[PDB]
Amino acid sequence: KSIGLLATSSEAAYFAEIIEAVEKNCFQKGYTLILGNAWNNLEKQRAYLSMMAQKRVDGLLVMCSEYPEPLLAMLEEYRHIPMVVMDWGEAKADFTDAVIDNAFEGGYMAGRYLIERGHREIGVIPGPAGRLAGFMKAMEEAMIKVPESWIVQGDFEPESGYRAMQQILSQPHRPTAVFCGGDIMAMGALCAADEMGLRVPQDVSLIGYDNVRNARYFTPALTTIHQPKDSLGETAFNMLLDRIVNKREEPQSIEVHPRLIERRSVADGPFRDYRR
Amino acid sequence: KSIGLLATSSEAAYFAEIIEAVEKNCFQKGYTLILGNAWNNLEKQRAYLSMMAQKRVDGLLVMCSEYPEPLLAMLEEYRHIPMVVMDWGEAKADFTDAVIDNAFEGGYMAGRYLIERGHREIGVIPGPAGRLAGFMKAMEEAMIKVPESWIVQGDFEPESGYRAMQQILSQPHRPTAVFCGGDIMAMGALCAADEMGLRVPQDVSLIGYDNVRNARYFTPALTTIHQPKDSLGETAFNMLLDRIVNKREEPQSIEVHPRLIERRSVADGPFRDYRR
Ligand SMILES: [Mg+2]
Ligand SMILES: [Mg+2]
Repeated sequence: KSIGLLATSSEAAYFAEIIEAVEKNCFQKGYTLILGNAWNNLEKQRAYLSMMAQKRVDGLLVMCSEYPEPLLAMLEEYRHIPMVVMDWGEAKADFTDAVIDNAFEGGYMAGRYLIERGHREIGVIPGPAGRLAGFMKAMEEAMIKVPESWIVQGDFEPESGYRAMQQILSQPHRPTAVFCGGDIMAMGALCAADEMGLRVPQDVSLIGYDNVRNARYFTPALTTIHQPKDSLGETAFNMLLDRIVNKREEPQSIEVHPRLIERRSVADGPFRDYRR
Repeated sequence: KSIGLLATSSEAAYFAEIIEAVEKNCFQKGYTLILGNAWNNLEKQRAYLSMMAQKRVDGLLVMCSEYPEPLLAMLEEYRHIPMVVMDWGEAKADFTDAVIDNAFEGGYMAGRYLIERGHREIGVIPGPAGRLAGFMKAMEEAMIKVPESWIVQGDFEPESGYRAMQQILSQPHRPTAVFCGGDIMAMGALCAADEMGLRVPQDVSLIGYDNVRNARYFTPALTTIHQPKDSLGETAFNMLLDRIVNKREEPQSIEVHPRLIERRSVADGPFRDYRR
């Protein structure tokens, strides 16, 4: 009773929560976990692949940022060992299980809550895209220009959000609201504002994305887009099961929908002049 | 290379930060990790053991909170497999490696710092230790008495720190500083002080324990005790890599020392008056 788990990075703030879910379920079902953590290397990922085969694991489970031809090749050579390939976005007619998170709808929702709160001068601390694409469509649809000097890439880690917010806030003209593409990154943004002497949400409104466990325990309690992370691994982990037992060779798609969690990091903006 | 890890719980406060350092070191070398959480069932651990032997892991890391004779005996059968069996707890004359975290010392440094900064009416949010004990000695030694109404425990998680902080802060009379035995928990206390209109540390000073990865980016930047978890993880790993090749049958002692990290959550107390 063991299961392989070939990841792209346990420590990749994005994925991470998913793993914990795959994990806690295994222990919960007293299985053994055989953790492989690649990082995009045909051989390393290969290595990890054969080893789980030799340790005769009762199920596989892949989580990959990409799925290039080579990887895809290997993956087939090991079809005898039952699995679940979590493939985000691009539903390519292969044999991978499609994960549809509705990030595009996620970012949409965020950018829209801000327009509705009356903000028109907006900042964005983008991660390393669908979300973002979502946010620009509402900005576009509302005719809000976004100065390029108010768009600063983060990396999912607090120091990046800390450096990003300070860059944005530290300009003659600044926005009244900032869209943060990651709750963790948003924790580093709340800090910088505070250290600069800015009252959040009073001087700057902030909305993040994820709804990480601690997000409600931020100061202030963080308004964000709840992205079901630890629902995905439990499902993926169940698709693995049925697959090994019931012999479910026919694939499945895991799709979720985003939801806005209203809390306390967002205030009314100056454009409450237009409507009530 | 495959490495096996037997632990009571991967998700337990103390271990959590230790297991991730291990994991991080594994993937760095390219090793695979075989994870198992046994929880205290002689039988279940006795099952993970046989299987790991069966999967031919190159080495074993054992960390268990308690090692009853019977666990120790079964481990003795598997001594052909290189292992590091971490033992917190009173050093015994057996093959276990000793782990010495100097918690009582961290607790004391914490108390003392508070007392030095001028506070005398202190509150406490203990975890479900020896740190608490070392904390109380710095108290007892400065004649300070800490009332029961100002002691409320948590369980490592944020809501627990929130609820206890609210409880202590809602007292007709309140401490001027609080000792939180765990940063995560402190994350919650910090949010609680805020939602009650109290400013940290203008109105209340706060000190945590651990110095978790994000602490510096808490709001405000947290004053806490750095308790080394990553170093321990690193240390055990390397000891295991050593035994794998330099097959060493000599128990080792791992000692770490806590260190105070002065950030921005603690201010001068009323009784502060010894210098600048
Ligand atoms: Mg983990
Ligand atoms: Mg509506």
